[PDB]
Amino acid sequence: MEMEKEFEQIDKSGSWAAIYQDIRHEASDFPSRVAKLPKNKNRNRYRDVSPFDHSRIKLHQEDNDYINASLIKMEEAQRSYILTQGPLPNTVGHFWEMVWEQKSRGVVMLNRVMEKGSLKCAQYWPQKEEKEMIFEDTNLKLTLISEDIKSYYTVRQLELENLTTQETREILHFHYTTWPDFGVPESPASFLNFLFKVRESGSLSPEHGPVVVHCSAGIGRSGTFCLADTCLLLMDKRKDPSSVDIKKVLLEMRKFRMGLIQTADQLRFSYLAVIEGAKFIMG
Ligand SMILES: Nc1cc(Cl)ccc1Nc1ccncc1
Repeated sequence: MEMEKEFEQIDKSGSWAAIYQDIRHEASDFPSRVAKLPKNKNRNRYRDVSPFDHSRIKLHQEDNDYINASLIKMEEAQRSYILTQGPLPNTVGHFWEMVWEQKSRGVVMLNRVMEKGSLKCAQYWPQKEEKEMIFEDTNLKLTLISEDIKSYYTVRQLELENLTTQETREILHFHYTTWPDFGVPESPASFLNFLFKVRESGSLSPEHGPVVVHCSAGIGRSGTFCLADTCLLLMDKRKDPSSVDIKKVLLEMRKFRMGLIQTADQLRFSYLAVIEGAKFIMG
């Protein structure tokens, strides 16, 4: 079926939970043996969220190459994304090592450091120009260059230096700051505006390594971001945009990381975002 009318048909019939459970039942199951080794327990935020072995990102280290991060490679859309958990106190250096080694231009953050009164990820970037951060375990330096605070999101320019080679690179930090502590946003308008700002920066384009995107577990909000982006790109590329099947795209993405889209409300919000986004692209 088309998307907008399949949408109204699920609303009128109130069957979002049943649709979402079908997706959970059909989703791929692949091994995640490296994630579950005992030496990696303190590298995982949640015991039930792990990268598959076949798609995990490897750190360029001979001691321990493990990080909780997955490469989502969308062949028809010609887009790749790295989805990862919010960094832990003991994995902030690994996180920036990955950004460096994978040649990423941008980092997309979809959570606040504290939500619901608890810490959802480490404070992993500097908040003042004159107070830079040094990660001694991975030999990297990170400096805040500039910050632009808007009503729904903040964009930061950062300098990452590899202290071993003295090479430097400019990294863009796109921070969506207004996702509610509970539920999903009422309108997709600010989320779509944010996605378009990331696109306009070049961070999603083939001349760079994959964008790094995270929330707290790296599957819920993060899944919503890449699902919406890929579906809108496919609608632009195909002769028949109504052929794009968001459930099929989500199941394809779940071949590369488990659990993408965590609730039926996030599924409905993803449909809403793609539907509204497809009108603005054209009007
Ligand atoms: N809207 C639309 C519908 C059909 Cl059937 C064919 C072409 C368009 N136009 C497009 C196509 C691809 N990308 C943008 C616009």
